[PDB]
Amino acid sequence: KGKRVGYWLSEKKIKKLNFQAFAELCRKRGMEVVQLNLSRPIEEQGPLDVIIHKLTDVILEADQNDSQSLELVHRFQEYIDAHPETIVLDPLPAIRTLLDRSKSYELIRKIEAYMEDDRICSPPFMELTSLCGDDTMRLLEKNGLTFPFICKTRVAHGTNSHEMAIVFNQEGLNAIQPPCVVQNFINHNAVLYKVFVVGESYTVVQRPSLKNFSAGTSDRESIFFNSHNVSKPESVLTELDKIEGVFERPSDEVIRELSRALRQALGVSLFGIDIIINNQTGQHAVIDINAFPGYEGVSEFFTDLLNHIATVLQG
Repeated sequence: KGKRVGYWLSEKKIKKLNFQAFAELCRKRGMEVVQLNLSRPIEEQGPLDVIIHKLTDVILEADQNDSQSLELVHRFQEYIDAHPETIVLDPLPAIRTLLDRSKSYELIRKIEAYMEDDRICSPPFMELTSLCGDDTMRLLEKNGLTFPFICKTRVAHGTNSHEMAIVFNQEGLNAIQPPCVVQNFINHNAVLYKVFVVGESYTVVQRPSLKNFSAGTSDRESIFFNSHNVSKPESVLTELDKIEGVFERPSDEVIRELSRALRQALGVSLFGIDIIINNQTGQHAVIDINAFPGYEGVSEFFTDLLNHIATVLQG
């Protein structure tokens, strides 16, 4: 009781999360919950014990030299600075890394090489700004990529944030849309583990996923898909032909500690990780990472989130 929560979320995000029902829940626990108007001064709307937000679009527009958004981001960052006792779910530098796939994957790569756990090794990736003619694949190869590989948007947010294409041969290269991030497709017996993290708690949801494909080049057209759509509990795309190689459940110890290093490196708390078991190596691989996802499905979300807010206020 008497705790004030300020939030800022787009109409669309509010709707996906059923966030107003969540706000009212908080109110019944004695909290005050206010929708922050970032165009007015934030003191006037204070004091604030917690701010929960997803300011991604504003962050993107500010980088694009948008006057409005630049001002919004400044006033918000300034208020945060002036009030280090306000808990921000989640810090602005965390959003900025997670919105950009070449940054987030580089983070994962450094975290893995930090963790010194042989149980975890994610696929090679690169930022491919442009095709370099007939020799494009020699560029990918220089960077440890070959067919089949999976090009994704650099920005992990927006309309086409999860629109993707898997490419199997030279003739299929016309499917790439640069600039983009390319990442080797790793066979994993068509099972994805979606990990939804809400602070210290996490839920591992097993989901469908793309099937196994032969190594190197295949004589087959590039496949356009949406990663969110494919992996709904929800194609011939996701029907495993046969089990090959390593086919095991993921380790809760690897998932915990991955979650923890992420939260520590970034001060992030609301995010999801997509994990597969590489069927060659048996290692866990992070194939994507999403700031503040829809938590679509997900059992006990409101509880976990209320628990998380109470926990950080406890610190």
